Amino acid sequence: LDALLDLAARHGLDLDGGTLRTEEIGLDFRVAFARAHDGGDWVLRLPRRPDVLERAAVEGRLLAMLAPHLDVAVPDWRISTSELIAYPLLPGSPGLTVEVSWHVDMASTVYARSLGSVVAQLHAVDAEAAAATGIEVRSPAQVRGAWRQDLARVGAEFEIAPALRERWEAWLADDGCWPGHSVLTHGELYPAHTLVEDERITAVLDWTTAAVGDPAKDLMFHQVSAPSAIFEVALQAYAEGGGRPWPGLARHCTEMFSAAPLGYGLYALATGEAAHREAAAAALNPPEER
Ligand SMILES: [Cl-]
Repeated sequence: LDALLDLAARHGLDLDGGTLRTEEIGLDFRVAFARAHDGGDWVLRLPRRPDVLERAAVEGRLLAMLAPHLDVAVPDWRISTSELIAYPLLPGSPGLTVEVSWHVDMASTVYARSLGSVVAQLHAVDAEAAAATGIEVRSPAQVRGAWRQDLARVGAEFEIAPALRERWEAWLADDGCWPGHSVLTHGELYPAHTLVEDERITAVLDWTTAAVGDPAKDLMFHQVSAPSAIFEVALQAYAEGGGRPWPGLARHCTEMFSAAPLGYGLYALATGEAAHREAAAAALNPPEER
């Protein structure tokens, strides 16, 4: 426990012991919240394994370019080592906690107007400069072919219900759903990474999943959660800020969300734990309703 403060002190950040709090449940990083002697709030990301350092390396280079381009705050890494990532605690409360406690209702026009503005600014940023950070880059042809390749990989290792496959086969063949341009995307945009103050976004956490690809990636969860008119509030703010949404985008987000079992299937293959393919096989092949 006190080794954390020696670890923090070794990197020139003397924190108060009594104010230190742990958030141990995290997979990649064990997260700690602290107050310094100066009064500043600090977030400690302690890498659990060496595997997490590569995406943390790409993230730091992506955050260094990103801060000037967004109105909302983004983690300002001031310490990035093999032992600790430390940035000042960003303002705002999360829109989501995990039991399951929400802090912003998805039917809020204020949050929808905020999301569409943040996403539009993120997507407006030059992709070639974003690519130099080392993130994944996929053209509009490659984002669509990726799902084609993902379906083949999962369908080769898991039995898949025809009701689900046929829906995704129909989703992959419908030209109207698919984007014609690629942008810089957050990759996992949902309220748990959206810090809010009076239902307005003030900072965006966690950019490990950032990549150049489908613009609908960062709008999907809102499309799936919010009422139809509320999602067009976000789309209106998205368009007025430079976003270029296509008519079949809302359907595309719903179809993409129904393909989450494909994501669980790819995860269980890289992970290998039998419980993680227990749930993937159950998602890709649901039993009979009784
Ligand atoms: Cl180092």
